[PDB]
Amino acid sequence: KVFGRCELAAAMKRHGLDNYRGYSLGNWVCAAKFESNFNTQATNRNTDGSTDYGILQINSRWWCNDGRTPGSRNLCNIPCSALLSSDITASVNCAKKIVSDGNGMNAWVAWRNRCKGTDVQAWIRGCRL
Repeated sequence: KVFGRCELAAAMKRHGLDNYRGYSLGNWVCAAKFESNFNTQATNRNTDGSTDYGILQINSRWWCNDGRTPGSRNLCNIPCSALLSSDITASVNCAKKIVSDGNGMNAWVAWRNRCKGTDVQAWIRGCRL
């Protein structure tokens, strides 16, 4: 799914990420754009041997089973391609879980240093929710 500005976040709010663990929805609409720039299918090789899957670029290294990974943990107990599905609840529902181990949103590199330190509201301005 080619996700537009308006389209991704209207769902991330109906995906139950709005102010989840306090992180405002704009963190979710920015980090989605810096990990995958709203691409639901983009999957990238990690150098250590795992792969990044899902529009939230969720790393198969321990989160999911992609079947090409010795030393993978699947805490999210889903096959890695689910994260690729046109439905955001595949990605968003283990996104909560990643924040659900209490290590913040510092899990992601793109929010980590490219999405922090900014106006949060600026992704969600002029789009109705």
